[PDB]
Amino acid sequence: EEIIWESLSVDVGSQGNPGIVEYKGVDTKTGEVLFEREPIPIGTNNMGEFLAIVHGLRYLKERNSRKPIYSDSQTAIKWVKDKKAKSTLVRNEETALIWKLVDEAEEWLNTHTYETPILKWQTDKWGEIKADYGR
RNA sequence: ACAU
DNA sequence: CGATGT
Ligand SMILES: [Cl-]
Ligand SMILES: [Cl-]
Ligand SMILES: [Cl-]
Ligand SMILES: [Mg+2]
Ligand SMILES: [Mg+2]
Ligand SMILES: [Rb+]
Ligand SMILES: [Rb+]
Ligand SMILES: [Rb+]
Ligand SMILES: [Rb+]
Ligand SMILES: [Rb+]
Repeated sequence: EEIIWESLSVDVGSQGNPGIVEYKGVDTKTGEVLFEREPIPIGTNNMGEFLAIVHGLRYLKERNSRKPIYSDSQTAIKWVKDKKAKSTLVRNEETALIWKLVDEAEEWLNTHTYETPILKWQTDKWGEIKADYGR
């Protein structure tokens, strides 16, 4: 209903899907960029959205922050809830990097705890998430 | 259909 | 137009 401005927002950016994947996290209130992942040569939009949330979890945990995370990705929110990224992307030599990061993110979720609420950014009511790439 |  | 997902 109301934006929780005291929060972290994350988003993926890509060149192609599958294609070059990156992601970032911003302070919802100000747009300040808090983290950015170096581009990964081949991945999917949803793998990037998933990695972005998990990185946000790890970022806030390290800083003892109880802020929620906003994502616009129905898929990635569910994957994080399940601790399982159900991606269709073929596992081969050229997707090995994205799949390593996805596998490592699942592994982190399965060995750590957090109470961070992971919230759906309501794009239809609020406009584009503040972490959007503008592509 | 909804979310990207 | 195409692709990723529930
Ligand atoms: Cl990552
Ligand atoms: Cl909350
Ligand atoms: Cl959701
Ligand atoms: Mg997004
Ligand atoms: Mg976006
Ligand atoms: Rb901590
Ligand atoms: Rb967008
Ligand atoms: Rb965009
Ligand atoms: Rb969106
Ligand atoms: Rb579809």
